[PDB]
Amino acid sequence: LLQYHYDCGDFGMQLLAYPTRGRTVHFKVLDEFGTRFEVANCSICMHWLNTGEDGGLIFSAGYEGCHVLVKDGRYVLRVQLEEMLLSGVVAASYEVQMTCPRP
Amino acid sequence: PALLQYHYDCGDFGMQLLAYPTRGRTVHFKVLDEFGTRFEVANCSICMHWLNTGEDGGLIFSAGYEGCHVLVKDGRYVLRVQLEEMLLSGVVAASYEVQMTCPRP
Ligand SMILES: *[C@@H]1O[C@H](CO)[C@@H](O)[C@H](O)[C@H]1NC(C)=O
Ligand SMILES: *[C@@H]1O[C@H](CO)[C@@H](O)[C@H](O)[C@H]1NC(C)=O
Ligand SMILES: [Zn+2]
Ligand SMILES: [Zn+2]
Ligand SMILES: [Zn+2]
Ligand SMILES: [Zn+2]
Ligand SMILES: [Zn+2]
Ligand SMILES: [Zn+2]
Ligand SMILES: [Zn+2]
Ligand SMILES: [Zn+2]
Ligand SMILES: [Zn+2]
Repeated sequence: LLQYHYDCGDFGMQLLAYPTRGRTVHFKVLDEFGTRFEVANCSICMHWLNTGEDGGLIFSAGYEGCHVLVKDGRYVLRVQLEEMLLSGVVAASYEVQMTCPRP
Repeated sequence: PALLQYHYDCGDFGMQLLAYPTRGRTVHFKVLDEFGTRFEVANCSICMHWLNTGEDGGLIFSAGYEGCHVLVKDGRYVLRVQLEEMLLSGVVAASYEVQMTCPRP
């Protein structure tokens, strides 16, 4: 159902999500112990949430952020997407693993 | 007519971006990341960027060198900023892109 796409850059990674009409998405970052971290506007962790000129939600994460790990020579970040109805119910949950090369 | 006067200064722990809008206009600052995303600037002490209006009409955007949007490129702190010259109604009269590099090349 949910459409999403992520890009690797030089200093960070970007995840674009386009939820169904009249739905919304909740972002949580996952550490290796399953904790879910809410993304906030002003924080030390070098991750952000924004809404584009279209209905899409942009998640930015710097490679040197909090929960970005190095595993087998690649930056890896796990993010959970909560597609949600206007009543507040979770319609679906998606887990995405963002992999990006590194020296 | 896009004649906004602005300049940036490099300091010891951060840099300052000064804009002097004319005719009762104001400026909103947005940081640009490498993916073209725009982050509007609000007071955030943990990200080390602040907004001020001097005793004169100038609008000040301060950014600490170790702030979260700030990158190191060729041994220099680099921040790419969009200036939105705005009327008090909220409309953007003009947009300027400035790349703040410190220390100066
Ligand atoms: C950041 O703040 C803006 C307005 O200041 C708000 O619209 C947005 O939802 C906030 N982002 C969050 C809470 O993740
Ligand atoms: C924002 O931060 C600056 C610098 O610390 C301060 O002068 C100002 O009062 C703060 N609040 C605003 C602009 O609302
Ligand atoms: Zn892409
Ligand atoms: Zn591609
Ligand atoms: Zn939630
Ligand atoms: Zn993070
Ligand atoms: Zn100056
Ligand atoms: Zn000094
Ligand atoms: Zn604005
Ligand atoms: Zn910020
Ligand atoms: Zn704008």
